[PDB]
Amino acid sequence: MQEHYQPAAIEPAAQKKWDDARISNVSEDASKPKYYCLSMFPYPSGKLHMGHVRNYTIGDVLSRFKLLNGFNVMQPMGWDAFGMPAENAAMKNNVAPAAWTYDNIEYMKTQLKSLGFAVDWEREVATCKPEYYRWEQWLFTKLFEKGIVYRKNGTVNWDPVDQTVLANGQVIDGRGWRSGALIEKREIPMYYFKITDYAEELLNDLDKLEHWPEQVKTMQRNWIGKSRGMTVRFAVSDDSKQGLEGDYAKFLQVYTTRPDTLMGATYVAVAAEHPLATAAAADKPELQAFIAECKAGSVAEADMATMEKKGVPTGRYVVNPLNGDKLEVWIANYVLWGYGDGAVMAVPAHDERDFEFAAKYNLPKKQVIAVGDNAFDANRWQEWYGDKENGVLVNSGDLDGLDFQTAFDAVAAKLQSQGAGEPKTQYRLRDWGISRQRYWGCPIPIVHCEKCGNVPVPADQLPVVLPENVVPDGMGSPLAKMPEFYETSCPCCGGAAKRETDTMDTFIESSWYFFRYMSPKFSDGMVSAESAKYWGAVDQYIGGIEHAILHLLYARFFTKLMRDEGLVNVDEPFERLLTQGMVVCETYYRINPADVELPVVISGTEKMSKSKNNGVDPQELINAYGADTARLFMMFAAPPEQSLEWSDSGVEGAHRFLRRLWRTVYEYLKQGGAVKAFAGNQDGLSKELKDLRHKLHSTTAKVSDDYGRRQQFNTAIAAVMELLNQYDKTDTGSEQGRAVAQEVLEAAVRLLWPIVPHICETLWSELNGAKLWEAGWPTVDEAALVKSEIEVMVQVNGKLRGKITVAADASKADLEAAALANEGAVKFMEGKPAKKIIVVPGRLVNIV
Ligand SMILES: Nc1ncnc2c1ncn2[C@@H]1O[C@H](COP(=O)(O)OP(=O)(O)OP(=O)(O)O)[C@@H](O)[C@H]1O
Ligand SMILES: Nc1ncnc2c1ncn2[C@@H]1O[C@H](COP(=O)(O)OP(=O)(O)OP(=O)(O)O)[C@@H](O)[C@H]1O
Ligand SMILES: CC(C)C[C@H](N)CO
Ligand SMILES: [Mg+2]
Ligand SMILES: [Zn+2]
Repeated sequence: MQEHYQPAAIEPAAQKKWDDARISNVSEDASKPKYYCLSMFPYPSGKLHMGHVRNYTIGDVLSRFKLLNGFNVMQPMGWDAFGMPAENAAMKNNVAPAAWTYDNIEYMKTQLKSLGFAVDWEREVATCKPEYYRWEQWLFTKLFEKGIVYRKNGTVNWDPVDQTVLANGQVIDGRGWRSGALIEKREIPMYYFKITDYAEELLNDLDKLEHWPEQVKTMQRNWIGKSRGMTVRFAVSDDSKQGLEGDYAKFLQVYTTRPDTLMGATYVAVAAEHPLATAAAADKPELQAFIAECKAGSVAEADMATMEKKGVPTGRYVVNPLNGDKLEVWIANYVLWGYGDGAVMAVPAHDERDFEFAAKYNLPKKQVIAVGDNAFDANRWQEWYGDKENGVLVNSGDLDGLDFQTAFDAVAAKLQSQGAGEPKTQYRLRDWGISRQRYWGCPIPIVHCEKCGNVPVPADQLPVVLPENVVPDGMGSPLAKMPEFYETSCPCCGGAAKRETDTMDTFIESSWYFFRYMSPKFSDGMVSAESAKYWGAVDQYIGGIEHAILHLLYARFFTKLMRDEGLVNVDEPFERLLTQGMVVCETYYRINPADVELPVVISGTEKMSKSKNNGVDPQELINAYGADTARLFMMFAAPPEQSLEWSDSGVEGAHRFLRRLWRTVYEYLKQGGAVKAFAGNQDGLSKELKDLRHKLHSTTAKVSDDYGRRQQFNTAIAAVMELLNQYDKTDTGSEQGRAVAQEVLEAAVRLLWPIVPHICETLWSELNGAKLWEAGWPTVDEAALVKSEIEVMVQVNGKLRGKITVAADASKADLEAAALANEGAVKFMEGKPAKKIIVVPGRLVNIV
C-alpha cells in the first residue's frame, strides 16, 4: 500500500473497477428488492456547478447505502434537453440548438463520470432525441381523441417589433424586454391538457404521501385551490335592466365561499367585461375609461395582490335574495372575468379586501359574525372578523347563532328552495396550456386539413421529427417558415395539409421521464409493462424546491394519465421527496471567483448560478483536490436541506480528513498487516477495547439511522469522525487489539463508502479480500452495546445489610426496588416501612 493519498490516481482506478463489475448496470432482477433513487435530471446548459454536485452526491449517497444493504438500485441520469437556453445560445453563436445541446451533454457526462456516481449509464436518455419524445407525441394523440387534450383560443403576448410571442416574464411594464414596444393581447388557437378534470384526484391523493414534506403538499393544495362555496343569484332590479339580455337581464350570479355572511352583503362588484359593466357604461364615459384601464393590465396574481383595488359605481342595482336589500353594482379591477361568474358580492365586515375597498369609498359595513365577546369596530380591521371557525352569526334572522357550517347548509337549502342559488365547488387550477411558439421543442402531432380540421398524426407515423438543421434567429419560429416541414398530406383524406408548427411545453418531457428510465429502449410504448411492474414508483426523489409545484403537479398528472391508459399501475410517481438546500457563493462583477484573487466589485454571498457567474466549476475542484474531497465537503458542510456556503476552508478540511483516513489505514497495516476482524463474544476483552467496540457499534447504528431514516449526512460523517477519535486514543497493538482495530477500520470504510466511495473502495481492498458490496452494510452487534453491571451496597439506617447487582442503566426506582428486595435489608427492616430511601447511584442505597 502506498503511504500517501493520491486521489488523482485511485479515483479513475476505482471507477474502472465499478464499471467493469457493472454494479450500477441493473435489470428487472426479481431475485433482489428494487430501489429507485432519482435525482432531477439537468438542463444541458454546458457545465455543471457545485449545486448540481450537491444534488447528485446526495442521490448517490442514498443509492450506495441501499446498494450495500442488498437492494437492486436503479439510479438513472439523463438530459432535459429541450428549451430556450439552446435557442438563445443558437442565435448568439449561430449554431444549431441540437449541436450546442449534444456538445454540452458530452462535457457534462464526463464531469458526472469523474465524480463517480453509481449511475446506470445504459439507461441514459436525452429528451431532444426522437426515440424519447415520440412517446409524449403518442400520448398527446391518445388524449386528444378522448378530449383530455383539446384545442381552443387563448391569449398570448404578441410583440409587434420582434414578431414573436413572449412570456409574462419577458414583458416589463407592458413592453417587450428586447424591443420596448407595447405588447398586444392576441387570441390564438392553442392546445390544452384538461388537468381540471383531475383536480380532485390531484388534491386528494396528496394524503397518500405520508413521506413528503408537509410544505410541499401545502403548496400543491394552494395551487389547485379547491373551495367549497355557494353560487348566489341576485335578481336584477326592475329599474336596472336597460341593455341587458338573456339571464344577465334577470339575475346577477356570483360565487362566494362565505355564504354565511350573505346577510352582511352591502354592495356587489363585477368585472369590467361583465355585461352589467358594458350596459351601464354605454352612456357614461367615466365607466368606459375605467373599463379600458382594467383591460389595460395583466391578471397576474403577482401584480394583483399588490394592485391598488379600485372601482366605480354603476347606478344599477340587484336584490339580495335572503333579506331583500337592493345593492348597487360596482365595476372593480379586482374581479377577474373567466374565474367563476365574473362577479362577486362584498361583505366588508368580514373580508379584508372588501373592508379596505369599502373604507376607501365609504360603503356600508354590516356585522353578521361575532367571535365571543370581541368588540366589532366598523373603522378598523381585526383578524377575528374573518374567523371561519370560532364565530356565530348575528343580524341574520333565521340564521342567528349558527356556526359556519350550520349557516352554510342552512343558506344552501334556503337558496335552493327559492331557486336563487346552490352549492358549488370551484378551483383556482386552470387547464394546462402546452403550445409554445418556439422551435427547440417537441413538435405537436397535429395536421391541419381544410376539410378534416385538426387531425392527430397516426401512431405509425410518429414521431413527427423535429428538423435539427435549424439556426433560429429570434423573429419567429423557423418551423413556420419551413414549408418542407409544415407542408404534408392529411392522414384522413390524403389532401394537401399543414403540420402544426408550435412545439410543446418542455415541462412535458420532465412529466414522465422517470418511467422512461424503466425501459428507455422500449419501442412499443412509453414504458414496457414488465419493467413498470418491477420498478413500481420512484422510491426517492431529490431536487430543489423551485420545482416543487408545477413540475411535481405535472408529473403526478401524467402518472394518473398513464395509469388510466394502462401503462402503469401506481397512483403517485414519487414516494419520498428530498429538497436540497441551495449552494451559495460570494459574487464579483464589473465574473467567476476562480478567475479572481483575494480589481473588480466585491459583493456579498448569494446562490450559485450562471446569472452572476458565481458558480464554482467542479472540474477545477476535482483537478485540485479530487472527487471524494468534493463529495465530502458538500455532505459535511451542512444538513442537505440547509443552504451551503462555498468555502476554501471547508474544502481543505475535507481533504485533510481523507488524508487522515488514508494515513490511519496505512499506519495500521504497516504494524502487522491485515488480520481477521474481531467477532463474537467479547467477554475477556479489556475495558478499553470493549469501549471501542461500544463506540463502533453505536456509530454503526447512528450512521444507519442518519442515512436511512433522517437523511442527515453531515452528522453521519461526524459520528465516524468520533469513532476514529476514540480509535486514535486506544491501544490496539495486542492480538485482540489488532482484531478490534481491523473491525473498526472495516466498518469505518464501509460506513463512509456512500459519501467517498473512491478512497473507501481502495482502503477496503487493502484491509479485506472480499468484494465490498458482497460484505455489505455493517451490522450492529447488540452485545457490544451492553455495559458491565454495578454492585450496589444496601444499607438499613446506615448499617450495611446486603448487596445488590444492578444494571449500569438502572434507574433510581430499580435501585430502590432491588434494595427493598434484598434479604439482608428485609431482615433488618423488622416489617416496618421506610420514611425515605436515599439512593446514591453506583455507590449505595440507604433505606430509612
Ligand atoms: N372571479 C373572482 N375574482 C375575484 N374574487 C373572487 C372571484 N370569485 C370569487 N371571489 C371572491 O373570493 C372569495 C374567496 O375565494 P378564493 O378562491 O380566494 O377561496 P379561498 O382562498 O379558499 O377562501 P377563504 O378566503 O374564505 O379561505 C369569495 O368569497 C369571493 O368573495
Ligand atoms: N445552487 C444550487 N444549490 C443546490 N442545488 C442546486 C443549485 N442549482 C441547482 N440545483 C439543483 O440541481 C438540479 C438541476 O438544477 P438546474 O440548474 O438544471 O435548474 P434550476 O434550479 O431551474 O436553474 P437555476 O439555477 O438557473 O434557477 C435541481 O434539482 C436544482 O434544484
Ligand atoms: C425535473 C426538471 C423540471 C428539472 C430540470 N430539468 C432542471 O432543473
Ligand atoms: Mg401508503
Ligand atoms: Zn383531410
